[PDB]
Amino acid sequence: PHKSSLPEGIAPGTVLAIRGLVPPNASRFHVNLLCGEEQGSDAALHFNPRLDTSEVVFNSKEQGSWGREERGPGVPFQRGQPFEVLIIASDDGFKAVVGDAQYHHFRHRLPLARVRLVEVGGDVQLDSVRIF
Amino acid sequence: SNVPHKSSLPEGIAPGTVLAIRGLVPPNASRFHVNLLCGEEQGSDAALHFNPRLDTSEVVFNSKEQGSWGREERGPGVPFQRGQPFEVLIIASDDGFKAVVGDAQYHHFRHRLPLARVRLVEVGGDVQLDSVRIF
Ligand SMILES: OC[C@H]1O[C@@H](O[C@H]2[C@H](O)[C@@H](O)[C@H](O)O[C@@H]2CO)[C@H](O)[C@@H](O)[C@H]1O
Repeated sequence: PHKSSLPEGIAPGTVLAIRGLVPPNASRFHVNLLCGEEQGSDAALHFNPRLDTSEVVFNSKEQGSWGREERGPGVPFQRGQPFEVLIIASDDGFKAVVGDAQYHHFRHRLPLARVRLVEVGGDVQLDSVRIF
Repeated sequence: SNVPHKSSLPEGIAPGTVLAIRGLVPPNASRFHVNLLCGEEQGSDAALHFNPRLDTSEVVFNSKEQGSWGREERGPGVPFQRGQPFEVLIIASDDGFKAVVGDAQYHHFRHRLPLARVRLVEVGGDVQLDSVRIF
């Protein structure tokens, strides 16, 4: 599980840039923006491409319980295919950009000022992870 | 070559706006520019003038208000090469514009004009543009 600590937090204008490739037999992977380094920390954002169910799920997690799921359209990911993702923070929410096209806008549910860690988990091959 | 290139933003940009510019610096390039301007008319103020100079091996940053340029800032060396493709992000925050070149933070240009005045992106000079996208 690829971890990037952000002890000074993030603000509008933060860009998480991820490049990689969906393994040919992958089921699902996810990117979490978490509010602490401890296990079970709240998730300001959970971005969950799902190759098995042909879904992309966005959610938040508070005191261990998942919120209301949001879904983007279809699935701009393919097993065996490379991808490019941007998750961009603004004052209003997180903009998920896939393949050089705006994909979904997830409005803030928890305070952005609480985020302290980026975590990329699941079945994915990471070529590059950067926070600008 | 897709230059001169213009992207109108009549409603403006805000913190979290990302300008993504990909292209090739062609073999005999001297310099190119990315401008964030405050209107469509000629001589509009420049909130940001980003000026990679291949011929003098520097990158200049500046602003322009009422026809007058500010004091130039310079990044650390030229992260562009003649004959080489590039990817630039110009990222707006509450504090300024972050310039990212090829997967690394290159320079932070503090706002001199209010971000809320920007209404147009122009790209031109000695570059062969692949794409300009605003997220
Ligand atoms: O919603 C984020 C959270 O989802 C869990 O799976 C969902 C899924 O959409 C479906 O099986 C159904 O709605 O139930 C679950 C929510 O109760 C994942 O297991 C978890 O890791 C997160 O991705």
